[PDB]
Amino acid sequence: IVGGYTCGANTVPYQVSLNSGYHFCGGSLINSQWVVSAAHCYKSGIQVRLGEDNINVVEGNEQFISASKSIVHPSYNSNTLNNDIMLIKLKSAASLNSRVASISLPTSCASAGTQCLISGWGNTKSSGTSYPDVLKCLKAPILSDSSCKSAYPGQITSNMFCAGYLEGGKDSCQGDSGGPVVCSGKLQGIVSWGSGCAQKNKPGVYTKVCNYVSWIKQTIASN
Ligand SMILES: N=C(N)c1ccc(/C=N/OCC(=O)O)cc1
Ligand SMILES: [Ca+2]
Repeated sequence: IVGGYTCGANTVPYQVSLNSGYHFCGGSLINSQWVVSAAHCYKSGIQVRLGEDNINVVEGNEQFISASKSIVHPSYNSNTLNNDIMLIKLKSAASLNSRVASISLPTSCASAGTQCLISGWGNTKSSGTSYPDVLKCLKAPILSDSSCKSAYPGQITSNMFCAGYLEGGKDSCQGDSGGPVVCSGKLQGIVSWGSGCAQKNKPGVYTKVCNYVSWIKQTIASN
């Protein structure tokens, strides 16, 4: 997260870190045994880390649970990043409490102008590299589809939306991939892509979760 703020320990209780020996992506806990992340985050050997603040220090509220299975969206295209969504099942159910909590799926899509909270342990610089150890937060509005399409001609599908600031300086970034965009207590987006980070006229692009609610529910119900 570039140009954001320190969230505060366990203030984003649905935020997970995906760990394969090191943090490589964020995700969102949607019930006691399932996480939503980005398909581009796919790999084998995932351990889901819940209740994290400092990802380099055991602080006392963590739950570390290995994934039993990952399910990449059947229509995910890694070239275009269309359908950039994946579900990860935990080998055992997380213990839910105020610091480890699921986030609701949307009942309807959110509109341009809606303020959302985007979070992750990704790069905090728009040029060069600095990875924070504690969770970073950004409040950002959803942008109009017209401004999103104008920023990225030929690249925005119906399964994507832009959020952030066309002036630049405030954005998600590498390492935030797969993490949440939450608006009015609903998971509306997944950190997916963007040209660099926090660049002028290159806002963040997010997977449009409201399009996937049926797939998520039916997948969970049978797996
Ligand atoms: N909002 C952005 N500008 C943005 C967000 C996410 C990315 C993801 N890159 O993938 C590499 C990784 O995280 O492992 C790029 C740009
Ligand atoms: Ca920790």
